[PDB]
Amino acid sequence: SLGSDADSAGSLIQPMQIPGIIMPGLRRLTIRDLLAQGRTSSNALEYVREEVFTNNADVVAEKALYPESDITFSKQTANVKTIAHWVQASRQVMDDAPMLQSYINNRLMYGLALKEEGQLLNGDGTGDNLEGLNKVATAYDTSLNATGDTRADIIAHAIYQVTESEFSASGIVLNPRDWHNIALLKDNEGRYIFGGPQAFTSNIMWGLPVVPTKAQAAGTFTVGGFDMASQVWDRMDATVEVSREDRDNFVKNMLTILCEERLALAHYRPTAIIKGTFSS
Amino acid sequence: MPGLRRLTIRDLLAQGRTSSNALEYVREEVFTNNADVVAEKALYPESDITFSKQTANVKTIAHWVQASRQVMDDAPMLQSYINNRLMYGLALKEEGQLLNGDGTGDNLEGLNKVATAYDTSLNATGDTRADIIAHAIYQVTESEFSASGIVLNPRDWHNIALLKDNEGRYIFGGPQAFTSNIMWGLPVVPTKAQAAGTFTVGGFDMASQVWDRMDATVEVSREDRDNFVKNMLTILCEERLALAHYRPTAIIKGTFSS
Amino acid sequence: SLGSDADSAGSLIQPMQIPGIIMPGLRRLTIRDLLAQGRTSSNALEYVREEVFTNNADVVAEKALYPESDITFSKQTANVKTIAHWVQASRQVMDDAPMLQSYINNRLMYGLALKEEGQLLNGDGTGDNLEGLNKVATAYDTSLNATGDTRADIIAHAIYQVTESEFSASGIVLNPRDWHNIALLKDNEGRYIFGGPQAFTSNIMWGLPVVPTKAQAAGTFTVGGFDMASQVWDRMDATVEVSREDRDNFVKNMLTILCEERLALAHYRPTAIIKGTFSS
Amino acid sequence: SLGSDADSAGSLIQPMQIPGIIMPGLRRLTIRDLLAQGRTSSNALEYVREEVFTNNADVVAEKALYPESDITFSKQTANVKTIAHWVQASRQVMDDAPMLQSYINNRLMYGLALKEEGQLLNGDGTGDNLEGLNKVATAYDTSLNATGDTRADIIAHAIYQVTESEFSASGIVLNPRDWHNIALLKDNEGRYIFGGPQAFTSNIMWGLPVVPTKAQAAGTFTVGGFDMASQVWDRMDATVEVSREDRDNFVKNMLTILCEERLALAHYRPTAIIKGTFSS
Amino acid sequence: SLGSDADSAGSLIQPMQIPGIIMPGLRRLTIRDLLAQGRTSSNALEYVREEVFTNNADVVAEKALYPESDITFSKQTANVKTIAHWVQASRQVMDDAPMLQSYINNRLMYGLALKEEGQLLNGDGTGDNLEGLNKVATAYDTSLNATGDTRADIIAHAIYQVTESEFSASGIVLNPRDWHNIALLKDNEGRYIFGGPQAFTSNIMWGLPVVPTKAQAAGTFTVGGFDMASQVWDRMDATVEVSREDRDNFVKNMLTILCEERLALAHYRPTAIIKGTFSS
Amino acid sequence: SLGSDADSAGSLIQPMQIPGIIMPGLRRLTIRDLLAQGRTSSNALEYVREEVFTNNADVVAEKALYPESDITFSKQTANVKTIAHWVQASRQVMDDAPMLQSYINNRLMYGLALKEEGQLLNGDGTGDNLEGLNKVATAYDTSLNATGDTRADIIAHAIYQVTESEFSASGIVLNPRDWHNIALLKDNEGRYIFGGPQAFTSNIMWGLPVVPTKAQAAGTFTVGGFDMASQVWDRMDATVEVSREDRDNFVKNMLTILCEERLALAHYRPTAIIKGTFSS
Amino acid sequence: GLRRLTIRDLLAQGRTSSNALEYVREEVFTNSDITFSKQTANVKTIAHWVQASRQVMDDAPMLQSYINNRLMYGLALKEEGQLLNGDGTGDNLEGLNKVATAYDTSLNATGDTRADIIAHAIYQVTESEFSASGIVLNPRDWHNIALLKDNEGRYIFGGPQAFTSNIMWGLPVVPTKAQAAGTFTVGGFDMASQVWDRMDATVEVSREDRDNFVKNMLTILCEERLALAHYRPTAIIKGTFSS
Repeated sequence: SLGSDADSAGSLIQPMQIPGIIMPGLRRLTIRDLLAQGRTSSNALEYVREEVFTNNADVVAEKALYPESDITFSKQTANVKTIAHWVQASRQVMDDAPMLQSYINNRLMYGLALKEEGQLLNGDGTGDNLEGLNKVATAYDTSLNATGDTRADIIAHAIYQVTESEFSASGIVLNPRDWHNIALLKDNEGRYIFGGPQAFTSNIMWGLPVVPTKAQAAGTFTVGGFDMASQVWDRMDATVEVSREDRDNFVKNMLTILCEERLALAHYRPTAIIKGTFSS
Repeated sequence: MPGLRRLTIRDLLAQGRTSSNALEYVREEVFTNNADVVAEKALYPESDITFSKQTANVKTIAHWVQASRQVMDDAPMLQSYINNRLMYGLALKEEGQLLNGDGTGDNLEGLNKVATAYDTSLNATGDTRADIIAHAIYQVTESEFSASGIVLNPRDWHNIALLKDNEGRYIFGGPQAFTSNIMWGLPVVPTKAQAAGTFTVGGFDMASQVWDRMDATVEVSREDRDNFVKNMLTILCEERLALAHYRPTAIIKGTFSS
Repeated sequence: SLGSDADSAGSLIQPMQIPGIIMPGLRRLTIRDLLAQGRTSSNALEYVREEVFTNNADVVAEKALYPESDITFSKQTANVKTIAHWVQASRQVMDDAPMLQSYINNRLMYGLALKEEGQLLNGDGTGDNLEGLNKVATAYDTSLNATGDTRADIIAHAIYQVTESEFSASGIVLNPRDWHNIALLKDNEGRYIFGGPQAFTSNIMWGLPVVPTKAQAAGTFTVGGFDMASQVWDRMDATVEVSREDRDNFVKNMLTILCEERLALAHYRPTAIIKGTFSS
Repeated sequence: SLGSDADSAGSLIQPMQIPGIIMPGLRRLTIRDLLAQGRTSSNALEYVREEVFTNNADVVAEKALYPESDITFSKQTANVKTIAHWVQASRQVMDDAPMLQSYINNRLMYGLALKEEGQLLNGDGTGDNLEGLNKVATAYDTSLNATGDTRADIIAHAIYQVTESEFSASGIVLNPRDWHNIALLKDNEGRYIFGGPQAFTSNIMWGLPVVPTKAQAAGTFTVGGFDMASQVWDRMDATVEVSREDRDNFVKNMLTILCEERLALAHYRPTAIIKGTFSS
Repeated sequence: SLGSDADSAGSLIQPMQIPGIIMPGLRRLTIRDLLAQGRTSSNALEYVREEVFTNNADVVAEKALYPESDITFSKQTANVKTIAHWVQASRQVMDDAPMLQSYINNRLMYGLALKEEGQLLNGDGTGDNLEGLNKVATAYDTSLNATGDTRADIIAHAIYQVTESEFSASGIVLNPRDWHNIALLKDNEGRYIFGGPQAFTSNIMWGLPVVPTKAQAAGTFTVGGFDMASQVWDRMDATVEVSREDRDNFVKNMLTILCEERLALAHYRPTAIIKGTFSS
Repeated sequence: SLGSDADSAGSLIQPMQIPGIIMPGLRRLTIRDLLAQGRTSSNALEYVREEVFTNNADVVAEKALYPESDITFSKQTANVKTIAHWVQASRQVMDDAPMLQSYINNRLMYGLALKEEGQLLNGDGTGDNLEGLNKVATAYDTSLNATGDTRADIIAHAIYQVTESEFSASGIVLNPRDWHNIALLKDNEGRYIFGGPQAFTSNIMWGLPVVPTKAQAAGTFTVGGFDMASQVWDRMDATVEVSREDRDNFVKNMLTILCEERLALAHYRPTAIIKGTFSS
Repeated sequence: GLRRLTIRDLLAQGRTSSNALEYVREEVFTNSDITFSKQTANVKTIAHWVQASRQVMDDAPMLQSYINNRLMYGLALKEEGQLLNGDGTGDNLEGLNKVATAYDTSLNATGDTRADIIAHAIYQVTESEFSASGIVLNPRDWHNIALLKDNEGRYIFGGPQAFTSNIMWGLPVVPTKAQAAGTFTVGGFDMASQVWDRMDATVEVSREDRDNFVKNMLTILCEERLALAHYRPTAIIKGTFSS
């Protein structure tokens, strides 16, 4: 009998290829689009912020000596760092896969922009590592915690701590898993606070937009007025340049694709940022 | 005239028509992302990528019945009925594979087979059955994709839409009204195919696609084997399918602890 | 003294007559309106219903033996039964009272059609009786019950068991006293479940029409796809024919009135019908 | 000193007369306005109701005898009773008080019209006394009362009992006090069933009009389709006449004021009326 | 050193005067504006009310003697009382502070009008004291208080008792403090009955306007149809006169100020007014 | 390797200067904008308020002795005080940083105005300190506390205390932290009083606006009709003068900047302002 | 094809467009009330396959003409094989020996022969209020009948000169091989039980049935579906040869 196995027939019917490739899960970048964008052209940035304001204004009695108040200033600096990575491949492949080139670019960008968001959130500040939000951010005041408070109360408590800097909040950042267990909070009767199975609710909390990014650690969180509390300064937009002559690539018939970018983070009002830790 | 109902699964996935023996597609396997911070005049990080040629074969499903040609030609009304029964019966098994496909031999790679295991550590103390399904919807997000639908054993879904709070009220609408087939804004399809006690969730809308080679068609034959001699009639109902799994990470399978 | 007493002049005044006749509560006709209506011209018609479907459809390889599926069919016979009753009356009264017969006629239809429903529901199926729905219907799955269930919870379960026959549930049948009690249901907090204490909810439950007929025995319920499952076949419509000449009627100057009809109940799918008993 | 005391100068001035007599609470006339009103000119009314319909419709056997059904007719009667009363007074006072007569008239009418309701409700039926509703009304079925039922739950049951007779219930009657205690029911939660303290609830219950009248004794209720269950026939509308020459009146120089009214209460369908006692 | 001390030169600058006297709070007069008003010019008022109406109206048999009914009336009086007070001051303060009498005049009118309510409400009725409302008000029916009743639950009962008179209530008067503890009531869950903390509740209860007045003793309350319950008659509006020659005022160069008013309260229908006291 | 460390070549790139200075959190002032304002020209204010009104207007019998009523007036004074502070800086720095001057001026104002608010509330009222709103405010009635009351109940209770002067409360003042916990109040079921987490809660309570200010010490609160309870008087607006010859400034090359303001607070009706403390 | 006598021709021939039909029949007797018995009559089918080589079939067009007729006859032979003897299953039919009335032996006389006993069976046709029609026997038995003589050696039917065909006592005779040796049946068929034809005797060929283009074996099938209706079981009588 004429089957379809390699043994007999079947070596004629070629499987119809599916146009293009299957790109994996693309994390929704948001952190960048949260802070103010800046366009620099130098190596570093120097700014000045009022450090200590010793106010002694008081009720001075008649014909007496007035109070002497003092003020302090500091020069906080923000250095420019660089993020990038390269991937060398065979030119033999590139010539056969036309759309491969334009693809790899769409990847390295995501791959880079990912670590971009990664640093921004938790920058060590150690040497080359940037100084992320969860580094400078003022710690959550444990005093605000009361008897029997849901994880939701804590967040609300945080939003307040922001107001202690006379500045209004802009958004809330959490680990998707944590935010999940929150949307499922139930009252003493049974009903859901946000949900109610028949339909699902949006990512809003106390009028403030919620942003659940996997970049955030499981247990930690952040709240503040990002759209005015800090600014990201771009030196060089994410560019992708290719080289056919890179070192011994000419002799090996290979292209060395590169994707670089120069950034710099600035922390104006650190008092408007809060980093806490969920207890359980 | 016999009527049917909704509750479709084939409609839940991407439907495309083919005309070949199989489908060759490529997917990004292991992406070695090493992008990081780099000191001045230092050597940059090297990253790499991996690909695979995942193939999905075109299998065939069908069945037949041998009846008396006499009863058929004398009462042609029964003809159309029998046909519609097989069409319905086959379609039931169409889902049979899609859900629990052995993946081995001739059985297709069922969703449950390819599905990523449910996270056991998510179930908290004092959770209901709905709380679980909810957890699953999140598991999908771990793939960076929006969940599309939900599939469960009819008996299970039944005892679910009937849950009540401490006050006593019904969660999915009071008895005065009907109980819509939706959860958290997501459609739901209860089928016997799904085993009692198990469940499935994912972004079927674009996580996996079904490829139809030959639509379910029924054709009869007067002549065949015995037939002519035993004045029999062989009715056949066939359908050539092929299932492909693009993003397996976007599908979960678990079990209730009740 | 001249009074209105029968002894005195009270024999002169005649009480004012009131037209028409006070016809007792006319029950609302249902059931028959739920089933499919068909007409015949025979004494009976043998139908066939799908007994056992043996599905065996499975995947197969090339040069493979296709699977065989079997479907068992139960041959059932639908008999045409006859219902009626006669009334012997004085032909003298008929002449003295015009629209009397016009009344008696429209009175027997109700009397007859009453048993019409009385059979279709609780048909004994014993010889001269009809194979009633409850007699045919499959029993309720006592296993579907769960701790804490209410009366409503049960009916809900039934609607599901209908789906097991691969058929859409049509309506619900109950004894008024039961249905009434059901509507007046309360939660663990207090308030009513249907409409409220100010509005009596309509006859709709779980999105399906509810039919309360005294015909349905108390503590018994029936559910299914009536508008598609079983069909009723009419041989002779409800007709009334009278005759002065008959037995000794002509001699006693009597007139016997007759009202009859010929029905036939079909059951294409019992699985799609459930009957259970309310536990108290 | 001169004071307003009688023993002083007080007897000089006179108090300012206040035009108008102080009529007590004019009880809101109801019931009659509810019941279907008619009009006759005789002294009695006769109607006919189907007493007993002996239905025997059943399935028929092969070549056998048929069922014999029978019916009963009763000539229920309703007499025309007379209600009235008279007041006797001095013809002297009448001339010294113009508006007096015009007042008495407006009183006797209300006085008579009051006893009118009084009969329609609790009519002894004792010969002369009219056959009140509560007399003919079908007793409430006790076996309908469930466990843990509110006073409202009962009335709800009552409604149905009318439907058990195949009729349109339309109207509720009870002692104002009872209605009050009812409209103030609270759930195990606390909230008021018929609207919070914000506003007083309307006299609507279960989509049915509510009529709280003092006529109805405490712990007694009535339900039905009064707008069709019974009809009141008027023979003599309430009129007022006076005679100065009546017997003694002339010589005693008096005057007699008369106020008569010939009524007749008909009870077509008693089955459509219910009366019960409250479980206190 | 030349400061503003007393021992220094500070005793030169005179502080800026603030024209206008600081008149304390003014209790919003209400009572008087509630009930109907009018005026007379005599010493008392004699109105006529229907005392007893023996309605013996009943059913009468033919050729029988109709029932005899009788009526009764009683002339009720209403005495005109006087209320006032005087203030004695020196003319030395008057000529030196012109804008004084102009003040006191507009202060005594208030002072008097204040005690005006004091009588209208808790009117003793003994001796020359005016017969207030609470005194004449029909007692409260304690036989209405059920088990587990709220304070507002009681007031509701009162409103009903107005129907006992066959009239409609048009107001509810209570001590502000009591009313406060009422509006702040909550169910067995916590939710406020009169509205969530967001917005304050209006002075409405059971569709009837609420009137909080300090004139009402704490724990006491009143309900009725004032606009048709009782009318106030004025003999002389609030007047203010002064005398320098009053008694020994001349030989003391003092001045006596008077502020009198002649009132008279009449209670037409007392049955439509209820007074009571809270349990706690 | 020609890098940009510092010793290599980093000494060539000058950091991009960030225009302007980062000013800390700017506390939104409120208190001052709550009271009526008006300028003066003296150094003290005198007002006269009716202390005790001994009213005795009672009912008087005919030809009797009228009641004597007395009145009292007090001369309450209000002193003006001065608040300020100075800053000593190098004349060199000034000439090197232009905008500095304009900044300091704009910073001293806020610095001063801060204590302005700080005094108006917690004014010791002792030696030179102004008689702050709290020091004057009538103490809260401990008797207005019901069983199981939340902080939310108390605030409402306070509003009533204001009504004990016949005035309306203009607003509510308290420490932000305290108000925070209040906004997060839950009922016995566990739900939120002001708003579900999905939504945001406004800053109003019982129709009255709420004003949170750090100035208010934690655990304290104030309520009343401020708009006309007290008035602020400005002798001299907040101005800023500068001297280059202050003391030894011409020898040390220093420049002294001063920011002063002459304020005077008056308290008309104290009985319309309440202060209290939470006992949680 | 001149044929002989067909048992099929002995019954009234009608037509139908159904799969069956409910009839009515008599059973018990009394004279003057009678009794009945009512039931249905189902339609079955008859035929037989003929596996032959297409090779020779196309070598002669006029060949299939004969092949066809050879089957048309074999069809009738199998037809009469079940008409007399039928189980009553979905394949078989309700046979005559099932709806027959055994011979009343008491109608015998002393000094009778085989020729007398068959005429005795004719009288039993009278006790059904009907007339006689046909006679059926085994060819071998009938052969003995025609060759019968008396004690002296003389024929009954007469010499060879006197002879028409298959008749006896003015009634037709159909000696079929279907009737067992020593068995016989009689009745008034022309008016007793009749037959209705749904589909006439039509043949339909197939180049497909298991082995066709596998061996060039084209199988021919001569089919026909009819229906036998029984009205009077008393008008039928079956017996045996006692000697």
